[PDB]
Amino acid sequence: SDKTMKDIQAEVDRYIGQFKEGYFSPLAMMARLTEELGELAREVNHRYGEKSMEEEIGDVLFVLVCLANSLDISLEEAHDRVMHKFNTRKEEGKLEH
Amino acid sequence: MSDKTMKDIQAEVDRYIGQFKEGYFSPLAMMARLTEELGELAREVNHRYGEKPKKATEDDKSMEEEIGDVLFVLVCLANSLDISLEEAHDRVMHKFNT
Amino acid sequence: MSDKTMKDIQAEVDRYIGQFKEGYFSPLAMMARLTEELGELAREVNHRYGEKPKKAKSMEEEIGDVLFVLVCLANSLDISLEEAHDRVMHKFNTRD
Amino acid sequence: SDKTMKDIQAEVDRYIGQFKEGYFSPLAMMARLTEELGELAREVNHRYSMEEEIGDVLFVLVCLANSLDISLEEAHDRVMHKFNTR
Ligand code: NA
Ligand code: NA
Ligand code: NA
Ligand code: NA
Repeated sequence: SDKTMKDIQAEVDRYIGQFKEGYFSPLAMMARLTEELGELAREVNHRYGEKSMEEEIGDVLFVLVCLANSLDISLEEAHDRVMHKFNTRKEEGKLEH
Repeated sequence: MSDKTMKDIQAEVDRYIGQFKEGYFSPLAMMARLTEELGELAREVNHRYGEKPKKATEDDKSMEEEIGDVLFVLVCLANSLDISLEEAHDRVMHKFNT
Repeated sequence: MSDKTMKDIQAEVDRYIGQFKEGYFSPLAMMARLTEELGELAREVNHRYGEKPKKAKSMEEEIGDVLFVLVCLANSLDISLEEAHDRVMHKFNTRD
Repeated sequence: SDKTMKDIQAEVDRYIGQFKEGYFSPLAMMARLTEELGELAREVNHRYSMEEEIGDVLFVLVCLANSLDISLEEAHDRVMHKFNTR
């Protein structure tokens, strides 16, 4: 009933893989993150500094999953890591938006 | 038998934050918190696949911890606003390959 | 001889701000505003020099938006951007 | 001796000019900013040298401009003009 983190990754990989262009390179992917993080940063100041929030959040989560798959990293396993610690043209852009 | 669900990850975080009297951060504080960990993630990739000098240290789990931190903070910002990441995910996967 | 100094760019801005008379933004609100323009700049860079074209803007302007907000924060916190600079340039050159 | 924006840019150009690598390509430069933005963000959270963490973001920002022949002065004027005109 509730998606396994590993599946959200799979889903996002199905999508990107359909363009037969692979994922954005790490540095490009970073720009993507800063980008969406800037749009999310706008809405948060909009609503708390004077279903948009949900979408501006998903947008970052998307990029974050992309970057994860792009480096063959399990977002789940990465989450466990962090938790453990606390307890102790060349542009194929036709591919995303 | 079974792996971790996105809902459980959000819940896990909330049970963790819930044992602190302070609780969650405000949206604007949480935001600065997020761009902080992003910068570290950025610093790392610039070293591993970027143009800063290649580390001496052999391949580790640095990239995962640096990504796990952004994911953490993002989850924190999501719980604090009663937002379901699983559901937010379906959004993009809808407006995209509609 | 008439090139705009740094000390007066902050000055020209402080003057523009003292019009609205509602003060500069709070450091955290200001920070949010900064990352907003930065990712806006990121959007262009990824378009003109990256691998992701933009939808729906001069490169020069996007940098200016960031320089503006950067200055605003610097001013609100009574900071000399010029001094800040030389401090930085000193770390790079001093102590070998 | 009081510094003009161009001068500052030039001074920075001379530093980067000392080494072979030169300026980082735009996407690498973009990540430098994001890196120094995180650190500045940390201080502003922790408090609300601020002069140091702000100087860093200003340094990288200048580098990017130098590597793309952008005059920060002209940039600052276009952005100022926008605020004025309407
Ligand atoms: Na967005
Ligand atoms: Na990090
Ligand atoms: Na901008
Ligand atoms: Na910094």
